[PDB]
Amino acid sequence: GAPKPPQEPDMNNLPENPIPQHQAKFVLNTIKAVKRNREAVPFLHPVDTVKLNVPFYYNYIPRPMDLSTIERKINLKAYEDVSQVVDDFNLMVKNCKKFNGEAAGISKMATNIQAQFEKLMVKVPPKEL
Ligand SMILES: O=C1c2ccccc2Sc2cc(-c3noc(-c4cnccn4)n3)ccc2N1C1CC1
Ligand SMILES: O=C1c2ccccc2Sc2cc(-c3noc(-c4cnccn4)n3)ccc2N1C1CC1
Ligand code: NI
Ligand code: NI
Repeated sequence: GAPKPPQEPDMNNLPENPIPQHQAKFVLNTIKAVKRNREAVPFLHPVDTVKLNVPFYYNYIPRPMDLSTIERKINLKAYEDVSQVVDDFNLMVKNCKKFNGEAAGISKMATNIQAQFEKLMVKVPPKEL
């Protein structure tokens, strides 16, 4: 099957102007809140295709994503905008639905934590200032 993509973030391609700290603190706390959701447990760590016996996972999913990667990218200043945090969360969810199917129980878990994430993000402070 397709090989495992490199871990994010690319430490040689970090942005010159990352998310401002007041937004970075908020999205970090937002991800940590989602990580405490019981529905988030299977999303805490990258898919391990050996443990799960899916040799063709990366053929479906060329850009895997998980909550720990989002947290790491926030901490390592890899994001330029909070829209990219939203994008990565949506990518994690879309990956799950693409590989497992929309009707799978794991995809309902993904939808549930996406709904929590979206509700929490209502209160993100604006970028300017
Ligand atoms: O995409 C998948 C995926 C990919 C291939 C096959 C199934 C799944 S579903 C899935 C399950 C897990 C998992 N972690 O632990 C256990 C477990 C299961 N029973 C007993 C003990 N532990 N399952 C982690 C990630 C995960 N995800 C990612 C969308 C989350
Ligand atoms: O038989 C199966 C089985 C049944 C159906 C589909 C796949 C598998 S393979 C399999 C994986 C898991 C699992 N535990 O943690 C994770 C994980 C994966 N990535 C990230 C984080 N965590 N996967 C547990 C039990 C397990 N087993 C039992 C033989 C062990
Ligand atoms: Ni292979
Ligand atoms: Ni704004």
